[PDB]
Amino acid sequence: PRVVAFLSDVGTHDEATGLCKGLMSRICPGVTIIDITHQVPAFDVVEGALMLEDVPEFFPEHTVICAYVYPETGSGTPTVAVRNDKGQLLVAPDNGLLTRALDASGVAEARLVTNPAVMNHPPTPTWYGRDVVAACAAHLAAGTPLADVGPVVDDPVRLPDVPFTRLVGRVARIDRAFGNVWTNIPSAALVTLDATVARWPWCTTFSQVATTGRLAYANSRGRLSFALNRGSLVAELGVAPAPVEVH
Amino acid sequence: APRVVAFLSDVGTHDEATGLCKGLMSRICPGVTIIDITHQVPAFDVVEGALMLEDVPEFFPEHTVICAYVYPETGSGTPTVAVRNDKGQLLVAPDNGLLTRALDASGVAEARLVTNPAVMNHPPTPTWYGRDVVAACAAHLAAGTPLADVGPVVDDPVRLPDVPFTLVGRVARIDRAFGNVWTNIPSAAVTLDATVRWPWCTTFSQVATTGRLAYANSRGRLSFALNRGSLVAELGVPDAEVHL
Amino acid sequence: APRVVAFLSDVGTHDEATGLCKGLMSRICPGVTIIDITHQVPAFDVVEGALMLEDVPEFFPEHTVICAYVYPETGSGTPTVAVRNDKGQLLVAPDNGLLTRALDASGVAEARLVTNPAVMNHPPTPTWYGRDVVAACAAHLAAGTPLADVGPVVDDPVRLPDVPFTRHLVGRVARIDRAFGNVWTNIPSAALGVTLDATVARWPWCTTFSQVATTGRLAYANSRGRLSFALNRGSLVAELGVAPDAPVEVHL
Amino acid sequence: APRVVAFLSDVGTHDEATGLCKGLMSRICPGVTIIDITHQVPAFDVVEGALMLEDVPEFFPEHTVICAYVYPETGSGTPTVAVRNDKGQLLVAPDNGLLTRALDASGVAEARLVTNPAVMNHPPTPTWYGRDVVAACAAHLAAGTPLADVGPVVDDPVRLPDVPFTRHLVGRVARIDRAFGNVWTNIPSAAVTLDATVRWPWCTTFSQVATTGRLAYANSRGRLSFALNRGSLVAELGVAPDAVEVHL
Amino acid sequence: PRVVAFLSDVGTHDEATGLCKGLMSRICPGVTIIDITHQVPAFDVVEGALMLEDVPEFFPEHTVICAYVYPETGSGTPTVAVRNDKGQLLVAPDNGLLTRALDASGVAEARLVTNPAVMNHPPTPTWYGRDVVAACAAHLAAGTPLADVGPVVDDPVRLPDVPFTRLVGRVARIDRAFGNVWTNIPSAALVTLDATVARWPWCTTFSQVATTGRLAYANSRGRLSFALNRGSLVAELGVAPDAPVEVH
Amino acid sequence: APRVVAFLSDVGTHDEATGLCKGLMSRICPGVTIIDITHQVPAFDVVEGALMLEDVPEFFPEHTVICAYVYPETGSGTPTVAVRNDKGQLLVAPDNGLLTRALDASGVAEARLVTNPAVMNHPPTPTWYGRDVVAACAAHLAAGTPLADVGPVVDDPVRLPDVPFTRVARIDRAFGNVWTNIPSAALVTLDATVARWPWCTTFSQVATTGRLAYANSRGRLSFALNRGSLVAELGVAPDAPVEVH
Ligand SMILES: Nc1ccnc2c1ncn2[C@@H]1O[C@H](CO)[C@@H](O)[C@H]1O
Ligand SMILES: Nc1ccnc2c1ncn2[C@@H]1O[C@H](CO)[C@@H](O)[C@H]1O
Ligand SMILES: Nc1ccnc2c1ncn2[C@@H]1O[C@H](CO)[C@@H](O)[C@H]1O
Ligand SMILES: Nc1ccnc2c1ncn2[C@@H]1O[C@H](CO)[C@@H](O)[C@H]1O
Ligand SMILES: Nc1ccnc2c1ncn2[C@@H]1O[C@H](CO)[C@@H](O)[C@H]1O
Ligand SMILES: Nc1ccnc2c1ncn2[C@@H]1O[C@H](CO)[C@@H](O)[C@H]1O
Repeated sequence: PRVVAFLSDVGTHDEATGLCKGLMSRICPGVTIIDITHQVPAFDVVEGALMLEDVPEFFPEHTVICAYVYPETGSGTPTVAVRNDKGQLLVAPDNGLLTRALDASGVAEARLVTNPAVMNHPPTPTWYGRDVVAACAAHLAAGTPLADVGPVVDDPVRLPDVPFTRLVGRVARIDRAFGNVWTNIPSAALVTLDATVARWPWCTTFSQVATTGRLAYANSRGRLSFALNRGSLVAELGVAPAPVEVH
Repeated sequence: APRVVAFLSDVGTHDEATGLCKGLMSRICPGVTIIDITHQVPAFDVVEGALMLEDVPEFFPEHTVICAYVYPETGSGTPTVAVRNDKGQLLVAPDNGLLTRALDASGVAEARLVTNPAVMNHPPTPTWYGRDVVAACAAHLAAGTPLADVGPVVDDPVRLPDVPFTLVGRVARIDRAFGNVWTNIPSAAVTLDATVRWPWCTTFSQVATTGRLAYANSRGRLSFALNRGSLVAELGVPDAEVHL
Repeated sequence: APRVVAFLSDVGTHDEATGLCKGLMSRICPGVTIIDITHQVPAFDVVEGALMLEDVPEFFPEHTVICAYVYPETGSGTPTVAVRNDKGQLLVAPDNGLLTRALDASGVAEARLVTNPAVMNHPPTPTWYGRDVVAACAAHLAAGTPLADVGPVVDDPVRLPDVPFTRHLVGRVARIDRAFGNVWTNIPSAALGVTLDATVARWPWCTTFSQVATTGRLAYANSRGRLSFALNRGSLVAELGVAPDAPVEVHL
Repeated sequence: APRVVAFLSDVGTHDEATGLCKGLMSRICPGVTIIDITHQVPAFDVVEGALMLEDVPEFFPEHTVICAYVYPETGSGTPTVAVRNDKGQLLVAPDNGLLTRALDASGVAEARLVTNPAVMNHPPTPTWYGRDVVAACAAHLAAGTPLADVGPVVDDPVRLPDVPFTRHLVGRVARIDRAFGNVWTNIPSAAVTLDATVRWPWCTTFSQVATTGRLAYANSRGRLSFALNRGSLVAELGVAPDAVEVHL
Repeated sequence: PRVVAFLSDVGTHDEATGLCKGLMSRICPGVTIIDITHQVPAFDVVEGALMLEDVPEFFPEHTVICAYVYPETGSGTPTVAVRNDKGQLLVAPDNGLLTRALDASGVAEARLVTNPAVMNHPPTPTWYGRDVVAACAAHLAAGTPLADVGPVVDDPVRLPDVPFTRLVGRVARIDRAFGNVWTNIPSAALVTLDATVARWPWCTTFSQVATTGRLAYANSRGRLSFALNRGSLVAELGVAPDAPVEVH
Repeated sequence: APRVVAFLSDVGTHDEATGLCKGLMSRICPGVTIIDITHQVPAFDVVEGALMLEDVPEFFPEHTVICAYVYPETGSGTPTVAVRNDKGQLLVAPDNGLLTRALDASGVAEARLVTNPAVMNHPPTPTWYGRDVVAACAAHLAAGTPLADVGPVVDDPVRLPDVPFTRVARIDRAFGNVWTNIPSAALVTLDATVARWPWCTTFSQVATTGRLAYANSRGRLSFALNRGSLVAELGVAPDAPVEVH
């Protein structure tokens, strides 16, 4: 069975995610479920799409990426299942949540989830995430052919992007464990930096500047980022996922 | 072959404790699968955990042990109980009623008190029976230890009381991720005149953004919500009538 | 076959990062079991993580890799160390002392520095060695890569210092039970020897919480054997406003 | 000379209690006229009494004391307040907001707390301040005791909150005419047929529609109301107070 | 000032009757208002007419009888004011409510109430009872000449009667405090009675028969009545007003 | 000059009868003030009315006539009695004991039987002596007719019996409060059968819906629920047993 990677905005504070996992193990006995996160802010599709970008790279090809942020649950908004160029399967509401992950790994095939046999038979309109997305992810992980899921659709719904302009960018995400600030400006779109978020030393890593000192760097994904060594730059500057311009 | 262990407690995820319980389980039952239901039950809150455990029997396989401990009585006269339900799933929890709703949903086919040291973690620490009795017994059962080896038959596990609806009810739980409000009134008991006009909806998106709505939640109980908003935040509303 | 990987970090659960580490581990070691110890270690806090890792060797099987990273030194001269203990468990962590208490509890039978690129994630990102060195090495070891292939022998992993308790008994609040508000000290209960006169009042010495009235104060030996103070069904930290490293005196 | 005393409470008419209050008043103020407004306020229901007291200032002379007590706080820290309004009428009630609507209609020219024992019934029984403070003070004021002798100035009497109507028009059934079954809302009529949730013909009076027929109108106070001609709309629709949307 | 005797179907459960009394005291300071009753069943003109029959006899000549049961309020149905042979004044809607009272005391003069000066200047169509009937009763009690009220009308509107026939009649009213049954058959139209409502002992008063025993008598008004001694005959027999009664 | 007439009966307010009595009184005594005590006494219930009349003498002026009639004996050998008490108030009622508690509280200074037709309503209807004897006599006395003109001296008005407490009288029907015949001075918490009852100054010293024990306005031990009906909760009716442990 495929490994199921699991993301949602439902949380860990009660039984709901656990019930989804139990349903998956019911459908696919012996399945491995790795949580990516369930702390996506409520209704926040863009945040989840950002969190899912690298998931295809760092998971095996024998994977189902199960993700649901679904304020459209129980409406005309269907669930989409996708095979990418890596050969991984992806299941999510067709509201664009898979946008960045699909840009990174490609769309080799995409169908709408309409076959009741891959659903949890009484799909509750308020919890399609469990009864359609999770159940379909488990059925696919068990080896159900993607073609059985429903009709081909040309392209999954896609989120829009306001890229950086040559430089002017934006704070895309904040490292909430540490206070580090990430931008959408790729570092290759270039030692010190004059930037508005002041002179920022360009560093390999955090510890090349004194403790509490400011620093600029390329994060794990390759995008320009700002930080304080052993400190929270967000806390100091009060910045929220804002501006950014490299002079 | 080993059962899947479903794991609930009020101990948390902020340090090693739950991880140590899981390591102990894997020591007792190598190759065991442990699915967390949640460990964010508010401290000492048995009723909250019982509410969270109600649907767990339905949505887990029959080859399951439900390991749950909310145990302010740990290291006292209050024993640990192990149960086989009508689905054939095993359940392990302190005999303080925490299994009440789960047992109402799935039945009591057999129940024994956990007294045999061979299913315990030999130096059971009085302050952490949850690990040394409940978790160790759940792992031994998952490994295939017969329930009869666990200790003496007891007629009924201790049960929590309920104040049902009369329509008058209470807010049973709040969806803490979203702010949705759940009641104990079954929907089987269009608009609603209610004290907490609410449009009766299939789902959240049948009303404008920030709009109020009434519906039947996943479990079938009347619930109130704001579309893409927190009704709890708006109304400041658990334990807090539908006019006909 | 594969070892169980026990996983600790200060990176969190609020986004994809820990999940990406787990996916990398499953890529390196298919069919691996990953048990989270915790990922809520306060940022940069090596001492807190070392305290959290002390009992991990005892309560995990011998066929285990303990993968832990709290790494404000990531991408610097500070290497990653891999250790075999007397229980035969493997441990992988930055060589900044994070493994100190775990190693005191289970011993150092062998320790090497992680320098071989074949056990790393080939483009190791300097800001995330925790993923690209620590996690990848933990997965390769769990898959059965010999520890000797990891790099050069080093005599002793870097060790954290300790300020133990003294007899006048004066120690400190080591940790606080953040779920419950219970207060833990570094004073072993066996140093004591029913009620306690202590500065943190008279504290009844109890087997467990429920031997005192609800909201009542109590003293006891916690799961690890160290003197602890609590309120029955209450938060002693909340009542007394105590935070970790605060002084504690046991009057004799 | 003496003021007319208008008398409201939730104590009832089924036994001697209201009569004993009236006797006490006549003891304090011989020759006083006591007109009952009502004593059938539902028990502990301050909001209902405040609604019932709104028009009382308009339809009584200026030489009046409005004596009202709904007092689940009797014998506690909750004092009794005495008020002079812009009409020059006096008002006596527990300072729990019961005078809210009456005061909004007639104004607060002066307000003091009743603390002087000389205007009280000397052994004030904690369970019946309504008699021993409110009624006795109303009688002493009706006899001509200066309001300033009653106790200390207080800036504003305690006031009940209101959830008014909103233009989307959504309001509530404020009161029901319990003699007839007519339904009153908080929507002023100043805010022909009506599309409403509770088609309603808009009428001058009840008899412009067939017997048992539905009708919408502006009641005596000017607020939108619904009724059945020679019938109980409450009985037909099962509507209770605090339950109205007017579609425009 | 005249004594005002006050009857309506509005009730005592809220402020309405009290507001009418306050209006009367505004118009006529120092006026005495005696309630006859305000528990007339809603819209029930016949019941009120029955209740008003003896009112002229048992009140002084210096009286205004103010009565309103007014489902026709705010319509073409005016208010009538009457002087009877006793010299008492009467004010009521011209829908027949004064029928029995007028049969007992006579019509010496009757006018329609049309002069705005005896009305409450903004007469609310839904509450003429207050703004016309009560205000006119108060103005008359203050000494306003009846001729100022409006135009002479020959006869007030009168209710019809289905009298008893030689003997057969009906249950006219039930004593709702006690369960006693009253008929329209005068006792002088007749020791024991064979009657359908059984042999009924003919008694001076209730206590001439055993407790719970049946009895026949002439009530205070002189009409044949049936009762149970210390019991409710209505409760036993389930009889409601208008039900036939036959004396054999 | 005329006395205030305080008026109690079991006849009711649902029709004209009480109003006709008041009109008769105003005919006899012009300018008289009539204060209703109550007319909702349960039918034929003399004991209930006697309980309701106990405090009436205290809280009314001395220049008063207390007119009360609960009269299932109307038009029989049972006469009407008129009384002057030690406060100097006059009282008129059927001589069936209805004045018992009021007289115990205020005393009997003089008592006569009402037999003089000049203080009656000349055609006294046997079924309504309450109007034609009791009310008319109350009005004539209020007008200043000497009590001695009313009829013959009688030594003691008929008196109701009492079963006192030994070492539930009424229920507050507006609120559900329970009153006993045990004086509070025959005594912080109470062990009682009607549970531990907190002894309170007033209702609001206990949580909403909470039980409480106290001394009512008259000084007798009483039980209540704060903002609730204790009668409704416990289904207790008057005369039911109570014991203080
Ligand atoms: N009040 C709400 C409004 C809109 N969506 C909600 C609400 N509550 C829960 N949800 C959504 O329901 C989904 C369940 O499939 C979750 O992904 C969540 O985003
Ligand atoms: N201060 C405390 C008082 C009562 N129970 C506690 C306390 N701290 C931890 N516990 C309980 O100990 C249990 C360990 O088995 C936990 O389930 C938890 O509820
Ligand atoms: N701003 C920062 C300063 C120092 N260390 C950081 C910072 N942000 C993340 N880290 C560290 O990077 C490590 C990644 O291997 C994490 O363990 C974390 O402690
Ligand atoms: N059981 C009760 C609880 C609270 N208030 C009460 C209770 N019984 C009577 N009262 C109040 O006492 C007041 C007497 O001043 C009345 O207005 C009434 O509202
Ligand atoms: N719904 C109604 C229909 C007809 N008459 C009414 C209605 N409500 C009140 N009234 C009448 O209005 C009169 C007010 O003058 C009252 O006498 C009463 O009978
Ligand atoms: N059916 C009845 C039996 C006995 N007494 C009655 C009955 N009906 C009325 N009465 C009494 O007649 C009295 C009139 O004086 C009232 O006080 C009342 O108690």
